[PDB]
Amino acid sequence: EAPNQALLRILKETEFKKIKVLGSGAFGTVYKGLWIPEGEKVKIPVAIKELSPKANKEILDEAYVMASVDNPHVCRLLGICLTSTVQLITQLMPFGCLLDYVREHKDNIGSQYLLNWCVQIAKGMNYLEDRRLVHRDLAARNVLVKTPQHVKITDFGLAKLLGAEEKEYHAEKVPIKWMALESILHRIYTHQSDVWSYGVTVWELMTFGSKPYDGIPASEISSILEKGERLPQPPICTIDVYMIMVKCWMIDADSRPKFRELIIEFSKMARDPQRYLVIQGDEPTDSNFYRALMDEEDMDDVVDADEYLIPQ
Ligand SMILES: *CCC(=O)Nc1cc(Nc2ncc(C(=O)OC(C)C)c(-c3cn(C)c4ccccc34)n2)c(OC)cc1N(C)CCN(C)C
Repeated sequence: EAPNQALLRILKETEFKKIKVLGSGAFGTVYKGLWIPEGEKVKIPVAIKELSPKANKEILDEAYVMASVDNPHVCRLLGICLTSTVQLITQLMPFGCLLDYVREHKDNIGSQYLLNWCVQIAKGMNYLEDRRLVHRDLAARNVLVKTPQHVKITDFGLAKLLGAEEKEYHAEKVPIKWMALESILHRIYTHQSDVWSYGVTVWELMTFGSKPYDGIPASEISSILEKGERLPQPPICTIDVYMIMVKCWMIDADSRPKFRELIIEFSKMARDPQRYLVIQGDEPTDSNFYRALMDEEDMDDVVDADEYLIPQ
């Protein structure tokens, strides 16, 4: 489409420090860290990722994808550090992923927060659809929590930018339980295939972190969805909400709702949240807070990445 004039920033290894490991899985290792631009008098909480020539190619692909997106509900890239293994510096989300958050605070999450998260996730995905970007890994684990009122979409290791005349992406290890049926059978990925993963993501939030298709091997899932079986209706979900999930899981990809329409539907429900989610008993940004998770004492000059918009 248009020329991608995004600026790729290079960060010095001495400007930032690692603090603790947040996760060490197949992707690599994600660190909690602090970035201090030299001479800026600013401390920025960051997340650092590192995955050989093949490792440097994949993370530079992720840096290329993240540098092309800038949206309040999409994690922003801060830059890369050119070590032997090039590292990915992103904005740190202090409260973690939404999957662990709904499990830890299951008895304290109201209907207003669940519906608000659905609106924000759809806003981020609709922006990615505007950017011709297919995420291919939309899940509750990849929706991180900046604040309980603000979430962002993350993990672009599988994200693929589309050509202007490219309607679908043809793939050649994936999360089977979140993929659309056409993605499992024909390796076809589309913005409508992300709507399917969006439906599973909402199902994770409404079940407060239940594993979809729990106890079922991923090999048998292709035959389950093909027979017409879907995820069950969560107990707190009214039919208004569960109908939206079923629409995201329809066989016809074009029949599924668009992220633009999902923003509207969940926004209407957010006006009257107790009418669409039935939860019993439906009724923190400080300098001290950052001192704990960053394990630092002097946090007067802390600035979140959303408030740091600095050309180098
Ligand atoms: C769902 C598990 C999880 O997210 N764990 C987690 C995450 C975070 N916050 C955070 N912030 C930024 C990033 C990130 O974008 O990393 C870039 C790619 C460098 C991440 C993150 C992204 N991926 C792919 C991860 C994998 C494993 C771990 C983190 C990431 N995450 C925090 O903030 C403190 C904590 C946290 N866990 C450890 C919290 C444990 N809960 C049980 C409370």
